[PDB]
Amino acid sequence: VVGGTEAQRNSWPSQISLQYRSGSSWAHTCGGTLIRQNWVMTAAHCVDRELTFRVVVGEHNLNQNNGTEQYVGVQKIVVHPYWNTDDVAAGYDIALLRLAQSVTLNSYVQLGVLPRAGTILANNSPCYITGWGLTRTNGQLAQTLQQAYLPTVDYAICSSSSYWGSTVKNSMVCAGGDGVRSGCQGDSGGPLHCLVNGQYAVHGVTSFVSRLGCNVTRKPTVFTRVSAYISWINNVIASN
Ligand SMILES: CC(C)c1ccc(NC(=O)[C@@H]2CCCN2C(=O)[C@H](CCCC[NH3+])NC(=O)C(F)(F)F)cc1
Ligand SMILES: [Ca+2]
Repeated sequence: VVGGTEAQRNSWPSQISLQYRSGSSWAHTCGGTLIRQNWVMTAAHCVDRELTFRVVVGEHNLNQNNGTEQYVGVQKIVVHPYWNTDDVAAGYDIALLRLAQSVTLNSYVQLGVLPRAGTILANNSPCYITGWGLTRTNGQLAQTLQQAYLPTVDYAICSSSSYWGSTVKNSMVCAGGDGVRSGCQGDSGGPLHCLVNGQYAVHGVTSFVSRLGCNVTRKPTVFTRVSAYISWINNVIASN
């Protein structure tokens, strides 16, 4: 997250860190959202490489013991049937990970609230992006979970020429674009939390930024619109 601030430990309890095994250690690659005790939602581009993955829930500082972490293996990956690695701009950047065990819920580990199917946010709706990604374009990962206020930019403005044009589809949410705050590499797969009827719900899965940089004026961070995939999510949970 570029232009963020450090989050409190208990503010975003559905946030997970998706890590892969690197030698004898584990490295953070992507965010995700816990949606059932044994299911995580993330971006399909995060699991394109056939690596050994684990999920950490109750995480706050990547590099030091918080006393709240639970570490569980990924047992099954289900990416959307229409995902194409060679075209993230086509959409369908979403995958569901079945965990090897059920995690225990407590004040650090809670399920993410999903929107109702078809829900579209009005322009400039208040949302927060959270993650441990790069704090600058071509920078380094955050040690502690970061958050930034990222108001939505509706489809009509975001698909205009001055912004993303044709690259953004209606199956996506755009948020930010002020040149200061944005998602950045390592935030992918994580939540865009938006306040709807007094409740924060996860309306976006972070998908991409400009190849020119993370915080680029009129290139908002783009998210998979979760409310476009509610039937698919439920059909995968109910059969696996
Ligand atoms: C035009 C469309 C196909 C397109 C639009 C933007 C990009 N973005 C990029 O190439 C930038 C710089 C490196 C990582 N990156 C990205 O945007 C990658 C996901 C893209 C996967 C591409 N196969 N995601 C992120 O960095 C983020 F911010 F979500 F955490 C790539 C392609
Ligand atoms: Ca830790």
